[PDB]
Amino acid sequence: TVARDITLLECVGKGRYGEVWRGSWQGENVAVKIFSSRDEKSWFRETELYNTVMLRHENILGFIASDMTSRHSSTQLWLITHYHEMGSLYDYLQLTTLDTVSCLRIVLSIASGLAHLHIEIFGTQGKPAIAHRDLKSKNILVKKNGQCCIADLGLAVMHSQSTNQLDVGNNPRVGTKRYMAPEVLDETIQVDCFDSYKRVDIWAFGLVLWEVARRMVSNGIVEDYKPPFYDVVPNDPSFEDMRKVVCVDQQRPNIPNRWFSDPTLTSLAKLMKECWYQNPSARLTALRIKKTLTKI
Ligand SMILES: COc1cc(-c2cc(-c3cccc(O)c3)cnc2N)cc(OC)c1OC
Repeated sequence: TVARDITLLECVGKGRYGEVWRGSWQGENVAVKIFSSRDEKSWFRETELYNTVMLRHENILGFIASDMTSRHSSTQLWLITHYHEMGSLYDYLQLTTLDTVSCLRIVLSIASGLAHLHIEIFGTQGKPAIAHRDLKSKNILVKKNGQCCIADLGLAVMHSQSTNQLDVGNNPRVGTKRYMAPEVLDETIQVDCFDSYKRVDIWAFGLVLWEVARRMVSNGIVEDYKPPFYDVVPNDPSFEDMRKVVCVDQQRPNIPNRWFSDPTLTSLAKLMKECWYQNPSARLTALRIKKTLTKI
């Protein structure tokens, strides 16, 4: 199997989930995620999705192999993907500003990726409908051509129309608190309905729009990279922190004055605002966001 053939070179990321490494396979960089024991369900889910569904798409992180292996005399669960050397959107936004073309490229490729996940495709070629549930700038990678791809199907949920069956998996993992929709933070989300999970994705994608737009230059100026809600919650905010700010105080990220004098940024501000209605039913769909971005 593929695990045995990889040389781990350096660690590019670490958290409670485990670790991601640059390794070489067949003379190429690959990304290897090594799961912690506390997160083996996310390995199982990603492996399930990539193996049982046809998931090749320019804007979805490309799967190579999933593997079990031994190291230091214990079992490690590995997920091997294409390696993107520009790193995550999160890192990238910190190291560079964007022009209009670069910004729209980033946001259109996210929306294309997400539309693709959300939409059930029929036949011998296709795929069930899929919601992500942990969309954020750290789970989006930047490719050399300026497009992005969506990463981490660990929390993914599926629906298929023949049977109308919802598969929510079996993962105790929760999404990133910073990016939880209101109906998640207030725990009134209807867990038996596929559409609810789509709407949590849209809420999160709104925030990512906001994060990107800040780094687009207009009138020679930019805002510094910041995470959503930077001004009102601490680092590593609690569930209650976010509940107070999003649900109780009803806060939403501020739109800089200067966006309103640029058309690309004005379109983006309206889009992201309609990802952020408290009432989930009111939010734009991925396909609507994609189509609009294709107009600009
Ligand atoms: C975010 O979730 C993941 C990301 C990557 C990944 C990361 C980098 C990278 C490199 C340098 C800096 C930096 O921030 C990221 C490049 N290519 C990649 N594919 C791989 C993953 O599974 C193997 C993964 O879990 C799904």
